[PDB]
Amino acid sequence: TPDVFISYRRNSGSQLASLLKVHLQLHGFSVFIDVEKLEAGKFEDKLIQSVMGARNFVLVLSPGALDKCMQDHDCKDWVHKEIVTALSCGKNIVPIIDGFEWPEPQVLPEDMQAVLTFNGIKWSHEYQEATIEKIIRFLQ
Ligand SMILES: O=P(O)(O)OP(=O)(O)OC[C@H]1OC[C@@H](F)[C@@H]1O
Repeated sequence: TPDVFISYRRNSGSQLASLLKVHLQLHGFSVFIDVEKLEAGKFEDKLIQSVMGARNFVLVLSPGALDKCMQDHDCKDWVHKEIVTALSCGKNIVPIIDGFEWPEPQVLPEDMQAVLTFNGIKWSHEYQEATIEKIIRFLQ
């Protein structure tokens, strides 16, 4: 199954998520993005399975991308769910920062606050090849 799971906010990070997918595939990685690889069945089970199956968890932090995670203590938000799974499973989490403002940890549910402790990569529109090279160095 895929080596890289891409988690993104549909309403703001869809273009960067798709750009990451193309580049990572060109460099030889098997990539999961929902619009390509989520197929038939109950998507709750399929999505959690796909996170568990991938060593690497690439989190697209577009502007406001964790907003809907805030006060989502019932864990109904799908980026929240994906992040908790990646954290629980001890995945290699690689945040990609694209205009994202770092929130204070206490605005996030406790089960995902650890996501802010991972070294992130700043997406550079002027130096995209270099950004991709760094992402590939971070992947396992
Ligand atoms: O399901 P929604 O609300 O349409 O989608 P979101 O933009 O809120 O989050 C989608 C992310 O969750 C799982 C992962 F595949 C996808 O990148």
